[PDB]
Amino acid sequence: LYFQGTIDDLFIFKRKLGSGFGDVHLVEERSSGLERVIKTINKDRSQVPMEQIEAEIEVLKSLDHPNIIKIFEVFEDYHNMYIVMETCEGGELLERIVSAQARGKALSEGYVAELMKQMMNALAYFHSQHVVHKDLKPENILFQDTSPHSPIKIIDFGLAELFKAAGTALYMAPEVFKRDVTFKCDIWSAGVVMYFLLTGCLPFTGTSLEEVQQKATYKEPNYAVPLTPQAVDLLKQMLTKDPERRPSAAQVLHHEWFK
Amino acid sequence: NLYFQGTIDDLFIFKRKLGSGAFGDVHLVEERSSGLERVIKTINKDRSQVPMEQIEAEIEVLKSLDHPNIIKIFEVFEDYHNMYIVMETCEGGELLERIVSAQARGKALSEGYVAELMKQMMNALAYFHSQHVVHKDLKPENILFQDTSPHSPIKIIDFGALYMAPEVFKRDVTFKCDIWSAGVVMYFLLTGCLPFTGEPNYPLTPQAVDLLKQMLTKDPERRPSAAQVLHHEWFK
Amino acid sequence: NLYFQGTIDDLFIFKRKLGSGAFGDVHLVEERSSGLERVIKTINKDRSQVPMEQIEAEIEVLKSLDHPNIIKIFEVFEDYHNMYIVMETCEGGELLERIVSAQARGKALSEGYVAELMKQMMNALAYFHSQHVVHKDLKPENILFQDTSPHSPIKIIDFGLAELAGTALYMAPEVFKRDVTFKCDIWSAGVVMYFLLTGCLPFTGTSLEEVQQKATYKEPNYAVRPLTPQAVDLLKQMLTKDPERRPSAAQVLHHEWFKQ
Amino acid sequence: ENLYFQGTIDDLFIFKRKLGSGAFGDVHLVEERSSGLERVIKTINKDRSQVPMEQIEAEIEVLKSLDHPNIIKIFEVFEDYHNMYIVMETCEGGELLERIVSAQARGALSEGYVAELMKQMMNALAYFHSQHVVHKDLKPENILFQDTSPHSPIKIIDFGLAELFKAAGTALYMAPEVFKRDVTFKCDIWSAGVVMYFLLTGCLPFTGTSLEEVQQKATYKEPNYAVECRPLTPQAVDLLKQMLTKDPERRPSAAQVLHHEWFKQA
Amino acid sequence: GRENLYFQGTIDDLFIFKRKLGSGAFGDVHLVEERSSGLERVIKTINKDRSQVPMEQIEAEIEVLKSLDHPNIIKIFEVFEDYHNMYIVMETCEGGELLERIVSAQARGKALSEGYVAELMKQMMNALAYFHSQHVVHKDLKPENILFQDTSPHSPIKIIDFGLAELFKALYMAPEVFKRDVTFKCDIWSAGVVMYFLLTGCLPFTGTSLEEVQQKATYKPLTPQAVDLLKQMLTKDPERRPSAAQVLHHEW
Amino acid sequence: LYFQGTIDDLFIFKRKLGSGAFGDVHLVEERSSGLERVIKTINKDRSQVPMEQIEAEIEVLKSLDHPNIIKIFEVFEDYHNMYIVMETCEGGELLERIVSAQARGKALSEGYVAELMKQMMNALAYFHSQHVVHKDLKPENILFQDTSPHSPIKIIDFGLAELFKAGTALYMAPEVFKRDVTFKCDIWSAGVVMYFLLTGCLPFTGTSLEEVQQKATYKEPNYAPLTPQAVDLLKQMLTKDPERRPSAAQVLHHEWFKQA
Ligand SMILES: Nc1ncnc2c1ncn2[C@@H]1O[C@@H](COP(=O)(O)OP(=O)(O)NP(=O)(O)O)[C@@H](O)[C@H]1O
Ligand SMILES: Nc1ncnc2c1ncn2[C@@H]1O[C@@H](COP(=O)(O)OP(=O)(O)NP(=O)(O)O)[C@@H](O)[C@H]1O
Ligand SMILES: Nc1ncnc2c1ncn2[C@@H]1O[C@@H](COP(=O)(O)OP(=O)(O)NP(=O)(O)O)[C@@H](O)[C@H]1O
Ligand SMILES: Nc1ncnc2c1ncn2[C@@H]1O[C@@H](COP(=O)(O)OP(=O)(O)NP(=O)(O)O)[C@@H](O)[C@H]1O
Ligand SMILES: Nc1ncnc2c1ncn2[C@@H]1O[C@@H](COP(=O)(O)OP(=O)(O)NP(=O)(O)O)[C@@H](O)[C@H]1O
Ligand SMILES: Nc1ncnc2c1ncn2[C@@H]1O[C@@H](COP(=O)(O)OP(=O)(O)NP(=O)(O)O)[C@@H](O)[C@H]1O
Ligand SMILES: [Ca+2]
Ligand SMILES: [Ca+2]
Ligand SMILES: [Ca+2]
Ligand SMILES: [Mg+2]
Ligand SMILES: [Mg+2]
Ligand SMILES: [Mg+2]
Ligand SMILES: [Mg+2]
Ligand SMILES: [Mg+2]
Ligand SMILES: [Mg+2]
Repeated sequence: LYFQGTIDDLFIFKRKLGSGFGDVHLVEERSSGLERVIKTINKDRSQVPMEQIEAEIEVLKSLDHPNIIKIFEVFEDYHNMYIVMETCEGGELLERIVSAQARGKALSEGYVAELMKQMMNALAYFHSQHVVHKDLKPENILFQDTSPHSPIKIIDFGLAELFKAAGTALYMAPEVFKRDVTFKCDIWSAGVVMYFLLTGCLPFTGTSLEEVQQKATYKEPNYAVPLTPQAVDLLKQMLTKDPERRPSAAQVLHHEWFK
Repeated sequence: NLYFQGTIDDLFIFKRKLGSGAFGDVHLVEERSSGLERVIKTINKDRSQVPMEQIEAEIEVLKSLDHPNIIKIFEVFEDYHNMYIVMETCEGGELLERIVSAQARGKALSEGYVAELMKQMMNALAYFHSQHVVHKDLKPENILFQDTSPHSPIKIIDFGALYMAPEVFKRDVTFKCDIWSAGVVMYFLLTGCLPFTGEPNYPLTPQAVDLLKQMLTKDPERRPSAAQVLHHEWFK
Repeated sequence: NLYFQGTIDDLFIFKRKLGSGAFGDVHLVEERSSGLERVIKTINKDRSQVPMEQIEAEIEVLKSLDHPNIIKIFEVFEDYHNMYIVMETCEGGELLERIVSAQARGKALSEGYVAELMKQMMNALAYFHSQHVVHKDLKPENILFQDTSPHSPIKIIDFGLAELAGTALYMAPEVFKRDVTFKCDIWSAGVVMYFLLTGCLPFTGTSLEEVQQKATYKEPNYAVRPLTPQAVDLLKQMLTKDPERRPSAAQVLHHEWFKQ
Repeated sequence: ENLYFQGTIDDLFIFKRKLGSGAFGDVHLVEERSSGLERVIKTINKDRSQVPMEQIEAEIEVLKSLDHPNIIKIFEVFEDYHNMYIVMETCEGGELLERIVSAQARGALSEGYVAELMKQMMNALAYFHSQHVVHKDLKPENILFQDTSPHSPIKIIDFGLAELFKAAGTALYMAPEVFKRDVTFKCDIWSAGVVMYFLLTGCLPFTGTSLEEVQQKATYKEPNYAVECRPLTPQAVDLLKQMLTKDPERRPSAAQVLHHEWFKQA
Repeated sequence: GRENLYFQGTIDDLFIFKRKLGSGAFGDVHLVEERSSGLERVIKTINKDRSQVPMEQIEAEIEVLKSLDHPNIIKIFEVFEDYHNMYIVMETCEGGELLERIVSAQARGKALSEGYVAELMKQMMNALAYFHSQHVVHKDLKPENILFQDTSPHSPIKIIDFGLAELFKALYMAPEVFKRDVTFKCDIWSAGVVMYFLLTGCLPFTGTSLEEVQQKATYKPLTPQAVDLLKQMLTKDPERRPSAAQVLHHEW
Repeated sequence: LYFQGTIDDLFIFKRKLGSGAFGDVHLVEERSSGLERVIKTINKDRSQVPMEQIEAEIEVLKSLDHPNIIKIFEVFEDYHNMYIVMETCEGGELLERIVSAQARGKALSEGYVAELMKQMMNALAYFHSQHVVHKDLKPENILFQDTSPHSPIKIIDFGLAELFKAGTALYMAPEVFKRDVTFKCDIWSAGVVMYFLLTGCLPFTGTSLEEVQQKATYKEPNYAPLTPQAVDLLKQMLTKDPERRPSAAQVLHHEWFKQA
């Protein structure tokens, strides 16, 4: 199906939200006047054939879940692809964590449990659809609105391996460093988010990429510097260095901590 | 040109067939993204007698028609077999149904009511003429009410023998052709019947019968433009 | 009082003339600030035959009429030339069309349906009579439907302003003698009711004199279109020649007819 | 685990206007005091119950579960001591009959237009038959338009409750076998057939001065096709004959009707 | 079953329970979606097995709370009830707790305007004057029990969480409350404590124990006329403490 | 054009948002529509110039139609006051975004500031072409439409101070002190805002008005983690000589907007 015109005739590109590989834009649809977000994928950097990319995006679009970002339409011209998505208005999960440490307080186990409930439900769903996110972190989790009880929405599903420092590895499972990419790395990254939400600290910090990865590979994270036992138990489960013994998304949901 | 990942059925839910023309269907549709109601005129490329370039350029200009009394064309899509014109929904519907209504109910339409409808029609005509477009096929069934309200605006649809000017039979199709057709519409709206059935028999006010003679003047060259028609005293 | 920096044109976009009376014209408008549709009654102050203070007073009372069956007036503006009454818009249209359409289809309006209309009408009357307003010109052309649904509520429009056949078919006998009281509205409503249920006006003639004298002395035909005895009773009550003995709107509402 | 609202229906709903008095109880235009969204409520008196109230709730729950663009949406059902209140969406169209009568006045509804209504109708029937529901009372007065647009979709209302609660118009649409108390999903096909006939001809296929006259005509008489179906295509008449087949066993299902050539023609 | 209106189905047929917002002393609080409208609501579940009083008094007390129709009180639409629970269905607030704006201010380093706190106190005192004329004592006025309707800087407030603790089973407690004297004046005291907190960023009677705060509350940069109102509202004897309508008439 | 009642007949005054030298600001509900608005009340008695000049400056402000300028719907007037009726912004002042960043010790990215500056300079280009000098640009006179991170900005509070009757001095161009007021002073103020947004500091601080003036007139700001191109634009926008200071349209063409 071809459209008579270009993206500019379909959308008013209002502002650049970011860039990677390709820009992210706040957008208005010309026909309905409805606000959207467009992620532009420059097909230039495609170091893998577009057939495996067209398919991988096709399945991300099929992801229908209240805590996964909604993609409406995917458009393509000669140079680049345009992923048209719903707009989130409540900012990144990172802002809620940063505002917590700045205000000199903590996030409740109850509030965090509820947030993890939405997150793991999303992970359970897209893992069923055989998707691995590969880049889960607070800046890739958005609030739909600005209310305290705003639901969560996972964005920026990882496609980087198909386009080829210290801060990047902070959420990376130890096995990923050996190029073993499995859905179980999502569980690890989710667990790091959880640790971060509950303590205000990251479990494996460092001045370099190597420090982070060696620390995450061999050291158990500090638990002392104020969590409940059932919270720690689930964390110790989600942060098991060995992917084989790390639980799936469905089994995390069945933990005592969500009670 | 821009490619979409999927088909016309991936963008639209086709609800009901409103009609079938000589070169395609007209459907009530729902846009899946927004849940918004549109109508799609499907054009069968098979029935094209002229290279696609000419038919494509003719449509793109129509898409550009932005006037409160012309149908809004939102977007146009294409596959191997069809073109798809996505337009706004009118809930009125046909102006014909207003004539047929008064026709059966005895009384005729107010001169003041018809004056307002002609004003909208001519304002629309003057606009698309300045954009270098001839409609070719104006008739009460190609004019829709936007809603079910008694005071609803009209919207001209279906841009392309009872409404045909004498010039058109000799292949002389020009911007004046629409004026004749509109003059025939105005006659039908005021009298209750068509002017040339099978020179016209005429009751109406003096200032009104003067306009019908002007608009339905048999020579295209002497026929007034829509812009000058709107300057007539019958509107005042 | 307040002044606006501009004109009614800076404030409203006049879309279409809906009609034209003796006092002025009626327009479908759009408010520039909201894009919201209104209808404006323009009143040419030239045609005032009474001091303009009394006209401002009546219109002010009309604006305060807040009821689900009386047209809502939002604001009144005025030029050196005109008064501008800013009203909500009905998608309607007139009640007359509902009657006319029934004659064409040959299908008489059910009492159950007319009961509901009369219930809304009489409620509106009970309310605006409560506020010392006499409409003076009730008839099917002056009652609009809010929307196009079979069950649309009604809105009474065009409260009378005679301070600046046809209407005569709905006129109370005592109005011809220049006795205007809230009772004349009850009469008009009765004529509406009769018209609704029978598809006929009760007092018909070829002259204004013929109509007036029939209204004053003739008893209407109650057997045309079979009416229930309770409907007939109420009609007779509402169409009683003597205003002093004609019931109030509040009283009409308590009739046994509105129980079926 | 019975749930109760603290108050009465009157605390929950303002009753604005009586729409009418149905075969089982009144119908009202209604406003929710909370929202305050418009609804219509059907009030059925439990006095009239012919079966245990537990069983009526079960059968009403099945009707509530019916989710289709051409089936009236029931939001909630409440009860007090005397009444059951069915809370449903408001249609603004209103009755299919009104459109038939208007065509009879103007001179009749075109085959193309009626083809689209029947599509929506039979789709709805295929759906609710698959949910094991028999309507039993299909007729133009029991089919509503959502709005007054020429192209408004329809909504089937007033599903029959005759076996739950204790007319002359319904007789005109009633299949031969239901007179003999054999009531299956095929009786809805007949009724839809009678509606189709009426939409296309402006005439009912079977008329009489008495109930018995109507019954026997429906049972044995072939409709006056030659006189009444003059403007109709042969494939339309073929489908009418199929839907108005006397023996229900040979009558087609809603699914099969939907495969008829008439729908594929125009 | 107390002659209430019967619903065909359960609370799950009416509502999608989306998110748990908190766990109270005798029930939960949920973010909820009404199935029929798709409208968002908040439900307070009350566990009936936790009551220490006949269920009639509970229903009657919630009844008048439901009758509270004011721009600065939380709107209750309906109350439902099964065998185990009551479900208080209320409107959704989206701006968070008043406590947030106080915690956020002291962290940034600045203090809130007199003008801002006055307008907020005006909305609050208007709400009290209203529900006092309806013979309701809140009993638990505090920054976490006052929400902003929306997230705008000029958002109105809604009072939530009217006290009900006594029917079941210190910083804002009036002195007479420690001695079982529960009166509408105690809301006035609480309101005064919130105001002091809004204007200073400190709680007027701060301690680390009940007996520590109870004794200090019993005997212990803001403009003069602001302190004048604070002193009136924080009068130890409820008899000499002004009403809500009286506080409104203050020059501040 | 005259309105029937008074200002309280068409607006409900909900909340007082602030107070100025020549009036107040209120959050308001419109009675007809129920729509939220903001009303700026101008006290007429506090005027220093003829009333006609104020009427006229306000008129052209209302003509300002731009996605990044506060929309004025209408202006009303009684004997005591003028009433500017505006759209509502929900996102708070821009100053709050800067104050919040200093509290988190973090810095507003150049990419975020570039977009913000793009919108602002676009608004400046527009209203400068309409012969309007704002005269009082600063982060408290820039509001966010909504509370979302990516909310557009709306400039409010176009200066009128010299038509009536230090911290505004912090954004005041050197030539404004010498009573030379042109569109160039807006560029300076826009530069000061950009400086504030990028560094978390104001370029010229003073314990008194005299210190701020002299610093702004003769002293260079401390430019030392900004990119060379940011410093280049700041230096240009903060050029002492207005003659050599770039226009808003010129500023839009700068390289800094291209890279971020
Ligand atoms: N659907 C959306 N709705 C609202 N905001 C969004 C949406 N998607 C992304 N954003 C925001 O826009 C983003 C801009 O930067 P970002 O998305 O990090 O760049 P990127 O293209 O992911 N490259 P990198 O930084 O290498 O990951 C973040 O600020 C998101 O919060
Ligand atoms: N934009 C629109 N909104 C609503 N209805 C429309 C629109 N465009 C067309 N229609 C309706 O759909 C049409 C059906 O097809 P159309 O061909 O236009 O009519 P027709 O009587 O079939 N004439 P033809 O097909 O040329 O013989 C008419 O019923 C119109 O009223
Ligand atoms: N609020 C309204 N909404 C929609 N239509 C309206 C409204 N008020 C009036 N109208 C219509 O406009 C009217 C035109 O005037 P009409 O009443 O026909 O002539 P008149 O009564 O003799 N004198 P006047 O109406 O005062 O000009 C009728 O068409 C009404 O149906
Ligand atoms: N969901 C709905 N929305 C709108 N209207 C409805 C709805 N359900 C029913 N109605 C209307 O209310 C019905 C009233 O039932 P009906 O059996 O006609 O009562 P009645 O007054 O006895 N009429 P009749 O039987 O002709 O004498 C019909 O008029 C429907 O058009
Ligand atoms: N109407 C409402 N809209 C939005 N949020 C609400 C509403 N009512 C309550 N909340 C939030 O839900 C609450 C969670 O429960 P909370 O009020 O903290 O405990 P509680 O149930 O009152 N008992 P306690 O723990 O003793 O305070 C707080 O987060 C409120 O901000
Ligand atoms: N259109 C608007 N929408 C939302 N808030 C607004 C709007 N206009 C002004 N405000 C707010 O109201 C203001 C309070 O008054 P303020 O703007 O300080 O008065 P002023 O006219 O600037 N006089 P001064 O501050 O003494 O120079 C600020 O808090 C703004 O954030
Ligand atoms: Ca689209
Ligand atoms: Ca207004
Ligand atoms: Ca409800
Ligand atoms: Mg990202
Ligand atoms: Mg056509
Ligand atoms: Mg009139
Ligand atoms: Mg029925
Ligand atoms: Mg609480
Ligand atoms: Mg200011």
